[PDB]
Amino acid sequence: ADVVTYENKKGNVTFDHKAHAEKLGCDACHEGTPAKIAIDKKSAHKDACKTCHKSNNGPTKCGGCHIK
Ligand code: HEC
Ligand code: HEC
Ligand code: HEC
Repeated sequence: ADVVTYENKKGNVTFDHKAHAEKLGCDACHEGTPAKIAIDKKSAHKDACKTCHKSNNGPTKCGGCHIK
């Protein structure tokens, strides 16, 4: 999908898949044929999400991802 929401206790995270793709291109996150990427607390706080944000305006602070 173009937008993915990860409902959770700390506050729902909205992942705008389309927006990220437009700015980075598919191979920024997908190796080979684009397929689903398992997202959980551990991956999100590391290489699947947070790590890349450390180089841009991307959110690294808790509230930048977790809203309410
Ligand atoms: C990192 C910021 C990404 C970029 C850039 C693109 N994709 Fe992605 N994609 C990413 C994640 C974290 C996930 C999992 C989302 C979830 O369901 O939790 C995905 C998933 C896909 C899928 C899987 C099938 C589906 O149900 O959508 C496809 C087919 C996919 N991504 C395609 C794709 C293409 C072609 C991209 C360039 C336009 C692209 N992605 C960029 C993360 C990232
Ligand atoms: C680089 C390879 C990235 C990965 C992996 C993820 N994100 Fe990202 N994110 C990236 C950029 C370049 C930006 C900055 C946008 C800009 O133009 O300044 C962002 C931004 C976000 C945001 C902030 C609000 C928004 O503009 O959408 C959120 C909430 C966000 N990213 C979430 C997010 C999640 C949950 C990811 C893993 C599924 C993820 N990002 C990966 C670059 C990269
Ligand atoms: C965006 C790059 C994030 C930042 C920065 C932080 N978190 Fe996060 N967190 C993010 C996602 C996409 C997820 C996965 C949700 C899922 O579907 O499983 C999480 C999850 C958590 C959780 C677990 C919530 C639960 O109900 O189990 C916690 C407790 C959590 N995150 C805490 C947290 C804190 C305090 C942060 C600052 C250090 C933080 N997160 C940043 C994405 C992102």
